Amino acid sequence: SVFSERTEESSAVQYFQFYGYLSQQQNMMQDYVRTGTYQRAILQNHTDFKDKIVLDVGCGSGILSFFAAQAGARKIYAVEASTMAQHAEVLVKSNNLTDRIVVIPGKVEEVSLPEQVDIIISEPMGYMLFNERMLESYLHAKKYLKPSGNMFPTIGDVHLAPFTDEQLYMEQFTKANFWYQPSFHGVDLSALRGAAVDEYFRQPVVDTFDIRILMAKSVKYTVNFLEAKEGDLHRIEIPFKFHMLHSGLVHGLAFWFDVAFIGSIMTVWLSTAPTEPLTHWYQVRCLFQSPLFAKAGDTLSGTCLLIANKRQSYDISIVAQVDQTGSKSSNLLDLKNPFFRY
Amino acid sequence: SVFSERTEESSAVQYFQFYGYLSQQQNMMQDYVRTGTYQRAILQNHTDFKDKIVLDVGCGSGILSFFAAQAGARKIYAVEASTMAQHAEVLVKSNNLTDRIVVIPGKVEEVSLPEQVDIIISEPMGYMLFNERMLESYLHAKKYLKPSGNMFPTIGDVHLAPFTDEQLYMEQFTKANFWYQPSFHGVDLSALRGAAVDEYFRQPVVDTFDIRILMAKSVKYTVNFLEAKEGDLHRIEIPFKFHMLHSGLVHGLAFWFDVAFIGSIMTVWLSTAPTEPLTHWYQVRCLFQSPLFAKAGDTLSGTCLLIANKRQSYDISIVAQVDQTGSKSSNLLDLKNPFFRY
Ligand SMILES: C[C@H](N)C(=O)NCc1cccc(N2NC(C(F)(F)F)=C/C2=C2\NN=C(c3cccc4[nH]ccc34)O2)c1
Ligand SMILES: C[C@H](N)C(=O)NCc1cccc(N2NC(C(F)(F)F)=C/C2=C2\NN=C(c3cccc4[nH]ccc34)O2)c1
Ligand SMILES: Nc1ncnc2c1ncn2[C@@H]1O[C@H](CSCC[C@H](N)C(=O)O)[C@@H](O)[C@H]1O
Ligand SMILES: Nc1ncnc2c1ncn2[C@@H]1O[C@H](CSCC[C@H](N)C(=O)O)[C@@H](O)[C@H]1O
Ligand SMILES: [Cl-]
Ligand SMILES: [Cl-]
Repeated sequence: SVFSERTEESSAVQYFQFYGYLSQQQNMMQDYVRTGTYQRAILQNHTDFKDKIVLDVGCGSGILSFFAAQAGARKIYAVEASTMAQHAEVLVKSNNLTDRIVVIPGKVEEVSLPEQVDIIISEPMGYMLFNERMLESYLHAKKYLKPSGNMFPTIGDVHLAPFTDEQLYMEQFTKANFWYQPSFHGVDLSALRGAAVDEYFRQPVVDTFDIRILMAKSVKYTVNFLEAKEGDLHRIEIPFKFHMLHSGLVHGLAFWFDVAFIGSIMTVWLSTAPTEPLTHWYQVRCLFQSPLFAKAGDTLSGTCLLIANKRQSYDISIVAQVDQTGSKSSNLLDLKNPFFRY
Repeated sequence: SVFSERTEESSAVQYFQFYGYLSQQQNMMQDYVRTGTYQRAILQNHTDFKDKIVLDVGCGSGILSFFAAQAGARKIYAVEASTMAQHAEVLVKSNNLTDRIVVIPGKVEEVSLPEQVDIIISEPMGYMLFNERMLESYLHAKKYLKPSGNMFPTIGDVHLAPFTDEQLYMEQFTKANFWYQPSFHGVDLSALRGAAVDEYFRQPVVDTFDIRILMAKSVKYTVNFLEAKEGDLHRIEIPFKFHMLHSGLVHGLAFWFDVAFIGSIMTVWLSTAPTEPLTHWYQVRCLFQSPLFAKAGDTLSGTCLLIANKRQSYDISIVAQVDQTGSKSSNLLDLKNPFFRY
């Protein structure tokens, strides 16, 4: 509904087909930091689950609902829109938990729950936190949340920071410059070079990297899942003013995210920062086609603007300038089509 | 509309969007054997192009049309359905060939040509030759071909041969056994192990391999583009009898393809065989659900049946038996969702 509204079928069909593969559920489950942190966040806040009713938004294999079960929940509604829902039902049976975990096929925007829930859990985070637009589904699900019900995760921080990394910049530039060739098999491609450069630099780069390449402390943008509304994520405007710690070419901004589970007994954090062990999300870098030259001490300022689209992703706009010189850089990146360098 | 009749809308949007990326055109152009052989086939049969009218079905960057121009063609209509058509137009301008190459946006099934052509050129071949179902477009284009006009390529051969590769087979289970564990964070996953096995076996494997895994001489299935009709590719039945040159466990069938340009001056071949240098098509392997033991001398017989679907691909059905023992196997595979092992 709300879902069909914001989503083209050519997208929502391809999307849920992807999460119908066991191997893709496996990719997430295998991420030990992710899965192990969720289990610990849930088991260590057992009072948040003991005898409670819970909703698992996008249960996939069902793994998070089993954690809720382990922690004493009385009833768990496990909503899943892809065919994976059937495999989850199989696991519920084979694990003898039919009396507590109830699989409900369909989009959380479109199904009905027999009752309101004390707590919603989900693992909706995408690359750069926001990709896939599933955070909106998670927020949407709050229509089933009892007053003063809890959200696991409770908040999310996106971090961005300027980086230098010229091996990357040049590896992407060299790819583009195939289209600079004046005589490919006798044919001059060079008029497209600009188009080429644009296309390659529109791809955010997903992989990890040494923290040494960061040139200033990260700026933080926070979403409070207890408080935000779906619509807060349609247009995300992240202003930044970095205070440069090193001089050098700025080749772009790197992004990563943390979420926190604020339970009654303790807060637990899941981080995908480059200072932390690798997760299946790696990190994300948006390159500038034309890097900015900065001296330690300069401030680099501008805006990262994320505009949600109907492909369950975002068009990313990044404008940055070195205040001291007036050197500007503007970029547009298409989060739907990442470059997996790893 | 012949095109839209046989194609799910979603599939076509994703399909043509893919070919709108310069980097994907580049993947084909960079394939030196592919591109180099096309140029040579065209330039060395220059009498087939000199002062002729040509149609380039799915011109992409336009590269093949420039080869027709280099060979003296008087007029070339370059048809292209993705947004790549715009970049091709830019190239035609920047190369000062607007008088000779005419880019026509749209599907070859849906556009109009001002005149009939002497020769159609195309590079429509997909994985396993037939993937993408673009050969039908190429055949469909013949409605513009003058009587006794030529097709470049003129014919295509698909080869299949039994292979033994014990590691590739067992790998399927090694992976699926991820699910065969009784307490994954406290959850017994084993009920899904079969599903995960079936999932991996439905994917054709794309990569190359050493020619020593092959256990018999290939069997050939030929399409004559001068003669075939679109409809001949809706249901492709390929019978096979292999005489086994080596004893061992057959784990599947390997596929590759060659096409021949039969020109007035000479016939030129493009081969993607494993005995030849690698191309961007690699080769394709379909595993048997369970291996079949054969002695050198025995015969392995059966049918590979390719059934086109509305996702611009095929459902692959393979049945095989060793005649001497009556041992038999079958597999069903989705050619639309290949596993890229390389
Ligand atoms: C929302 C959910 N909580 C979540 O974690 N979202 C992201 C997500 C979901 C499912 C799988 C993965 N992946 N993990 C890995 C591995 F190899 F590193 F293990 C690769 C991978 C791909 N492969 N292909 C993709 C991919 C490509 C393009 C757009 C995409 N949108 C979502 C995944 C994805 O990820 C990532
Ligand atoms: C029709 C045309 N003549 C033709 O050659 N068709 C096949 C084709 C067309 C365009 C690009 C490619 N590719 N080349 C490479 C490289 F890295 F090895 F260079 C990868 C690749 C992918 N990447 N992803 C795919 C892919 C995946 C799943 C379904 C698909 N259907 C078509 C391509 C494709 O190919 C292959
Ligand atoms: N609107 C929506 N309704 C229901 N499920 C959705 C949804 N959007 C995404 N999903 C599902 O949510 C899952 C995201 S990945 C998380 C899977 C699992 N909970 C785990 O933590 O391992 C996928 O299974 C996906 O198909
Ligand atoms: N029905 C159809 N009508 C027109 N173009 C089509 C088509 N089906 C596929 N194509 C186009 O055909 C191309 C196949 S790849 C070949 C591109 C270029 N001729 C080369 O040889 O490098 C793609 O650009 C694709 O979008
Ligand atoms: Cl996807
Ligand atoms: Cl595609």
